[PDB]
Amino acid sequence: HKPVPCGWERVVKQRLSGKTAGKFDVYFISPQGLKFRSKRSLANYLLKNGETFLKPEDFNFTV
Amino acid sequence: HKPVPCGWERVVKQRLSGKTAGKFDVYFISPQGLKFRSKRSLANYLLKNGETFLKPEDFNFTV
DNA sequence: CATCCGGTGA
DNA sequence: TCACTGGATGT
Ligand SMILES: [Zn+2]
Ligand SMILES: [Zn+2]
Ligand SMILES: [Zn+2]
Repeated sequence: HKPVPCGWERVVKQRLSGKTAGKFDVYFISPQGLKFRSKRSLANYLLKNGETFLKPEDFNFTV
Repeated sequence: HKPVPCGWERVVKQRLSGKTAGKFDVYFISPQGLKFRSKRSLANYLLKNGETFLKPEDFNFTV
């Protein structure tokens, strides 16, 4: 059970078409509206920016 | 030097990143372009299709 | 399978 | 950061 960082938005989406219909994908939206499809891309974002407070583990990409 | 079945392609690949980096995997490509990363999956493919001629043992996944 | 991101095209 | 999916990759 894991809370979502202030200003951020967590989106649970379901795939509609393709061989992968029904599959789920989680992604996050920053307070600035940048969208992250993975914990790695988000983590790289935290590094580029020198975020000290937020940790990659604060973001829950599982459903 | 176990031979590779006609029309099939055998690929020996090395892992570039992560924890088991530098390890080799083998996979096969059918004459139709389906890729099999494991022996079990290829064998299950031979069954679902009733392949009588090819045997799982014709496919060498070791490196 | 969990996790990822490049390909694709509206 | 285009939204959404295919299928590569290492666990
Ligand atoms: Zn808050
Ligand atoms: Zn020989
Ligand atoms: Zn031949």
